Amino acid sequence: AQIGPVTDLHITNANISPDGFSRPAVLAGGTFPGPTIAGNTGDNFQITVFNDLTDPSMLTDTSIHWHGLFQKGTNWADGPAFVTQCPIITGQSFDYNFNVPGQAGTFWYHSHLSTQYCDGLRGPFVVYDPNDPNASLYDVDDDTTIITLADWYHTLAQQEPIGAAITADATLINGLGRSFTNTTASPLSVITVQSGKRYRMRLVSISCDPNYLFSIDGHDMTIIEVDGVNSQQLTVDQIQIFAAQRYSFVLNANQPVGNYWIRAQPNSGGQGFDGGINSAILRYEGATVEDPTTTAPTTFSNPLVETDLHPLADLGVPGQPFRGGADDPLVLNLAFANGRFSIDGVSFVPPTVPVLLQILSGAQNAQDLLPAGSVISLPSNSVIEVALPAGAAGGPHPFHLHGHNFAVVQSANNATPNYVNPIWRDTVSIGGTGDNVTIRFTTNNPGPWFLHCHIDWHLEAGFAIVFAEDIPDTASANPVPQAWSDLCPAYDQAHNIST
Ligand SMILES: *[C@@H]1O[C@H](CO)[C@@H](O[C@@H]2O[C@H](CO)[C@@H](O)[C@H](O)[C@H]2NC(C)=O)[C@H](O)[C@H]1NC(C)=O
Ligand SMILES: *[C@@H]1O[C@H](CO)[C@@H](O[C@@H]2O[C@H](CO)[C@@H](O)[C@H](O)[C@H]2NC(C)=O)[C@H](O)[C@H]1NC(C)=O
Ligand SMILES: [Cu+2]
Ligand SMILES: [Cu+2]
Ligand SMILES: [Cu+2]
Ligand SMILES: [Cu+2]
Ligand code: NA
Repeated sequence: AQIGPVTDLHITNANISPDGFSRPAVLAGGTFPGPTIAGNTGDNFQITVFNDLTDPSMLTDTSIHWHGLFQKGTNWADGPAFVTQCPIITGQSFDYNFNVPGQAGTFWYHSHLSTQYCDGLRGPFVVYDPNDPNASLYDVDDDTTIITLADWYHTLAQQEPIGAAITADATLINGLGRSFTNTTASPLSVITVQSGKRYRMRLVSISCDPNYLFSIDGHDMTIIEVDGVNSQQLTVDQIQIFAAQRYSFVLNANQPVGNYWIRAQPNSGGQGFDGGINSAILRYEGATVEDPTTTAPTTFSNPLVETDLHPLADLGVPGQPFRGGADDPLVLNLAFANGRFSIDGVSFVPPTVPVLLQILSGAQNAQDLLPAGSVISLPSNSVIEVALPAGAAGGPHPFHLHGHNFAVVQSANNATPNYVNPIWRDTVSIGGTGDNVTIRFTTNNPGPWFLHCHIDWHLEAGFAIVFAEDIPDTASANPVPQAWSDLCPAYDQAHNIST
């Protein structure tokens, strides 16, 4: 069952064995992935998060981010530790009370403390549209049509060296999959369809790092949503999905009744499908209960290319149709050396006082804010352009902006910008050497918004900056509840921190 929009959510430690290997984890709702949190567009969500964690090897504090939800007027509820709140301590709870006006689509939630979401605190978050403009394109859209793709590690996150190339031990599809080494024939996930029906498959990357080449043998996929943004229909036979991205696609159950492999090949870790790694099963009702015998093609003839995507609505692009054609045009210098990432020469290390609390306490320019050099102010009601030229080691880096979606004016592997009709999204691969992926948005959401690579190991190694959007209006726009004001005193007392 789905939970929400008003629900408790307990965060616990437990042993799990999603690939046959037992390890302890950090779980929401007792499962991996966590339960789907759902509601309708414009609903009030009140997710009261109970921190019941006791195992220090995965951290006993926590904080949860609602990925892709704008949090307008509720910056305090966004979740990134030391940007919008101090962590919740064990034995305490916290009500994330916010609204989702003007958004409908496929989202997710995850820990936003250190690399803790890798240890298991990740699940889907779906905002349905009762008047969806795509409703007539499918018959079925429910918890059974969500497909999660996850990397899974046998080593605990807090034992992963910072700045290292860290590699997973299994790909999990809907929570199940097989280990790359010492492979055992542990259970594979089954997605069941009825011959003749059309399904809205909601594909969610809950990855901490790899991108996946996702396909379904015998089937093609008609994209209708990208990171929450409705798209024109685009039919493909393969989707390369980067960490934290989401797609909805229509699956037409139009092939013979039978069993078909679902494939998710990561860019690192185990390559191929030997022993049923990187796999799940699409089963038609009435098929024999047995593994598929289907083949992938040698090459995919209609892969997703990001410039082929276009919004369903006439979203356009803000600003003027040339590089630098914005009120505030920025170019970030994105680098890596010696185990640490940097943006504009500064490696991100979380501050002691969350950025939002520094601003509410009266710090009002970005040079007054900590960490020094890690906060860039944005002016209000302005067109922002951010160029993100690639080249830093460990790519391709999927960059994500909190509080906003953005027009993808230039995509990976294509030097031509699009000032007319590019897709809007919230997490974008910045590509490869020489690329110049560029995003645009308008500043209508006061508060401090994190910008970072969504490979969680990279964020931990410093690949982040904070956009302090409309500092002067942050306090009036974002009134804070007493429980939020209580978080830093409680956290600092528990950890013997003076501030
Ligand atoms: C990416 O595009 C940005 C513009 O969006 C380029 O920025 C210019 O950089 C040159 C020096 O490299 C400066 O003289 C200009 O002031 C910048 N802004 C402009 C022209 O509008 C950046 O060079 C591009 N990077 C790559 C690798 O192609
Ligand atoms: C590279 O990106 C550009 C810009 O998004 C793509 O160019 C568009 O191509 C479409 C489809 O043919 C045309 O309708 C548009 O007029 C083009 N726009 C511009 C500004 O040129 C281009 O197709 C992409 N390249 C590849 C190989 O997909
Ligand atoms: Cu996220
Ligand atoms: Cu986010
Ligand atoms: Cu990265
Ligand atoms: Cu984030
Ligand atoms: Na425009």
